[PDB]
Amino acid sequence: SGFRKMAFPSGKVEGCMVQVTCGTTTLNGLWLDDVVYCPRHVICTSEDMLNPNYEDLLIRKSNHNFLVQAGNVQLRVIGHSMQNCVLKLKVDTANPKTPKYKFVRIQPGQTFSVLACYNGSPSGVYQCAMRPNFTIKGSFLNGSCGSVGFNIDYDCVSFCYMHHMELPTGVHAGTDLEGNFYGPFVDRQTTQAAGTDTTITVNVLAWLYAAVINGDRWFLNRFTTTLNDFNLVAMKYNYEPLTQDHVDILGPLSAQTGIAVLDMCASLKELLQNGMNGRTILGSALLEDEFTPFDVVRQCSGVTF
Amino acid sequence: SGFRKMAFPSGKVEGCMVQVTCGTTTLNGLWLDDVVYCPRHVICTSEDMLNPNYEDLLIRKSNHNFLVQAGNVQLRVIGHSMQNCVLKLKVDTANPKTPKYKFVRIQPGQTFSVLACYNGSPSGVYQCAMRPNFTIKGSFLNGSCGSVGFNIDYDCVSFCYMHHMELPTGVHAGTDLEGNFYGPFVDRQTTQAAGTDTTITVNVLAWLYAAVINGDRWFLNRFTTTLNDFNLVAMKYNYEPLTQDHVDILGPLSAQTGIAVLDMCASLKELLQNGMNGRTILGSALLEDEFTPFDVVRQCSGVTF
Ligand SMILES: *[C@@](O)(c1nc2ccccc2s1)[C@H](C[C@@H]1CCNC1=O)NC(=O)[C@H](CC(C)C)NC(=O)c1cc2c(OC)cccc2[nH]1
Ligand SMILES: *[C@@](O)(c1nc2ccccc2s1)[C@H](C[C@@H]1CCNC1=O)NC(=O)[C@H](CC(C)C)NC(=O)c1cc2c(OC)cccc2[nH]1
Repeated sequence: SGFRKMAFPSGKVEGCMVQVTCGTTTLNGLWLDDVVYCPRHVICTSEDMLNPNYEDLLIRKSNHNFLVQAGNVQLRVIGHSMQNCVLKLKVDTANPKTPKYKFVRIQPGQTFSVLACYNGSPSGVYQCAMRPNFTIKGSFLNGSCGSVGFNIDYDCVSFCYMHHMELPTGVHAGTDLEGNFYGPFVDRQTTQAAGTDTTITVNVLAWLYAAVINGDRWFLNRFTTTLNDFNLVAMKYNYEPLTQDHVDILGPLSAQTGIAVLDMCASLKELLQNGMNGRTILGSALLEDEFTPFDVVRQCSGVTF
Repeated sequence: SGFRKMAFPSGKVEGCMVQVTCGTTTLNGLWLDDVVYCPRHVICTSEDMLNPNYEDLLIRKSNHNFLVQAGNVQLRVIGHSMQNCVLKLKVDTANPKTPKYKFVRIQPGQTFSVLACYNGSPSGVYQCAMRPNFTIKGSFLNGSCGSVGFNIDYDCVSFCYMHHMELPTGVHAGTDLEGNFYGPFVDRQTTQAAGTDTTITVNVLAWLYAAVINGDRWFLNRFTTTLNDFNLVAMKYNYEPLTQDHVDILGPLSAQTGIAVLDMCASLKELLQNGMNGRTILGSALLEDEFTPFDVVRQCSGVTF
């Protein structure tokens, strides 16, 4: 027992990280098979950054302008192209450590692990959720671009995220591995605003189930509610509306624990209206929304890779 | 910017995890060079577990009774011995993935990463602190024994923890890699109580520095205090006494931010006496004590491995 914010083991992704240098800009890339993926603004200089013409910068580049290093070793670049906000560099050597992988685009509310890297080297790993406003609450400094987010299913790495920018509020934005941004952001050196964020209701409920499983059960109350009545309260506290699909995906946890989903919703309503009165749940004084239902089951049942 | 509970990249440790089976008991082991380390109570069955005579059980075992598997491959056991609560199995093949490593015994308040494993396979990675009462607040189920905790410094893995048991209150206890428990616990199937725990004051202060660096500054007050006056308050709120060494190690953060250590202490005092009034710091509604000063600097400055 116990309940922690747990990341996936990072080893399979660690062996894919490289450094990509153009002019004096260095960022991280992802070496899979004979292709290296990285943010396209590696091709930017300090004068190009406010409103770059990436088509114009790229046509002028040559293969030999891109310095790709995998640890101590230079890779030879034999072709290049741009896909949305990502550059693809073809190199003459397939990565021998390439895992089984796929590229996925995740939905808001879904979770993934980030391997923060600098200069093609790992710094650390942590779990994130895609916020409803399409940001992530990450930890990234200068040089972190091209760090990736991922899930693992047995032996298959699903890459979902590549890091591009920090917004004013100190939250983070990036792309999928086809180079399309999550949210309405663009890769230019300019100020952009994340929308108002909301709390991921279905994850909060999943985590209340985790709490019950772990013996934290003080917040279970004597009430039930309806989806509609709960939603009146969710709108008030900036929670995502609960949908039928959400009720549905909480079904397994509900059956495991014998606590009906709408009874847990009633317990959540009371927590929102009454606060926590200085108490804690799973060691937190806030209601946690960065565990999905899948995450709770995985952790509470000990799934491995 | 941003500040997250960050684990070390787990790749170098993932390559060392194996499965060790005796009779019907399977737990995890750590394969370094030509030795496999695992909890000694792999040699227990259900009759032996309440008060095992490990000397008698081990003298009666032979090399061939221990089944060691790395992936789908059996390793051949060519010797065995016991050191405190750890069994050491000599095998005929040195682990080709052995990283640079050492064994360290850490002090209360220090942090490390856990790679939770089942059946010799990794499940997930998370950061823990050694609590003042020598427990850890982990996430471990049946089968997790022999999972290890570690720090990384450049290319060197310092192993500090091997998992052995869960205590009544849902916290966790284990040994260093020489098989000596942290705390007064023993490896027998019996109820044992952790002492009352206390908050790791120097870590709370480090995290308040992290907050200031990341722009969270509302709690900075207009007061200073002394070590002795602060300690009067720490005793009251079950905080570890702050010592001169603690003040000392906060020096770099203090110089970076221009906020004197005792001024930060005075800010902490006010937070303890007044509470947070429903506000948050680095997205937490509690004062977080599982980041060391070292951790804050590493994360805020982008150190890599
Ligand atoms: C990433 O590491 C990159 N750095 C560079 C440097 C030169 C060329 C290309 C790149 S990509 C970097 C990651 C950031 C830094 C701090 N935390 C992070 O997560 N990303 C950027 O610096 C990014 C580059 C753009 C070309 C996309 N810009 C921003 O994150 C950014 C720019 C602004 C801004 O511009 C006027 C105003 C406010 C906020 C802001 N963030
Ligand atoms: C670990 O995976 C092991 N399992 C076995 C099974 C058979 C033989 C040896 C071992 S080691 C296991 C990890 C636990 C399970 C749940 N969460 C964990 O972290 N450790 C144990 O099960 C451990 C074995 C002892 C021989 C050291 N025992 C306990 O954790 C334990 C025993 C008691 C108890 O006994 C009467 C009362 C209360 C609490 C308790 N915990």
